[PDB]
Amino acid sequence: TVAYIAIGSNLASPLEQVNAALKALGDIPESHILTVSSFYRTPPLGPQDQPDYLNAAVALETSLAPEELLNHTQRIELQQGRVRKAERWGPRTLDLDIMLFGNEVINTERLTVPHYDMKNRGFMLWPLFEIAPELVFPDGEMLRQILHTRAFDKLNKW
Ligand SMILES: CC1(C)Nc2nc(N)[nH]c(=O)c2N=C1C(=O)NCC(=O)NCCS(=O)(=O)C[C@H]1O[C@@H](n2cnc3c(N)ncnc32)[C@H](O)[C@@H]1O
Repeated sequence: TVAYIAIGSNLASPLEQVNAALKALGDIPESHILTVSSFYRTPPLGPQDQPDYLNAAVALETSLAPEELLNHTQRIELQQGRVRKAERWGPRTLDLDIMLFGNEVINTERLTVPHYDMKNRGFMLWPLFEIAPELVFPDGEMLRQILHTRAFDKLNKW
C-alpha cells in the first residue's frame, strides 16, 4: 500500500528533527520510503509570531494495517518531539499526519482518512502535489482540482 504522510515542525532549526523523523519512517517495519517532497518554509497557520514551519510530504510503501502505521507514526512523534507538537496553534515539535492510505476510506475513533482538514491546508496539499500531481482521492476528487479551485498560494522552499 502507498501511504502519504505529511511532516511538519516549527522548531527554529528543524532540519535535523525532520531528518530524524524521515529516517524513523524508513525504519518502520514492512515499510520503506518511495519519495520525499522538497522541504517547504510555510507561515504559521495560527499566531504569526512563532517560527515558520517546515512542511514536506512522504510516500511510504507499507504492508502494515492503517492503525499499525498510526501506532508507529505516533511512536515517532513521542520519541522525536515534545508537547510543543500539541499546542493547538503551535509551536509543533513534530507532527506526522497520515493523509492517504492507499485508496482506503477510514473513519474511526483513531483515524480519519483522507485526513480531516488537508483540503483546507495548502501546506499539506502543495508538497503532496509535488510528488503525486495526478493523485485522485477515494471519492474521485482530484488533488490538482482542489488546488485549482482554492487558489492556495504556492510555497517557498526551505
Ligand atoms: C498549528 C498548525 C495548525 N499550523 C500549521 N501551520 C503550518 N504552516 N504548518 C503546519 O504543519 C501546521 N500544523 C499545525 C498543526 O497543528 N498540525 C497538526 C494538527 O493539525 N494536529 C491536530 C490534528 S490531530 O488529529 O491531532 C493530528 C495527530 O493525530 C494523529 N494522526 C495522524 N494521522 C491521523 C489521521 N489520518 N487521523 C487521525 N489522527 C491522525 C497524529 O498523532 C497527529 O499528530
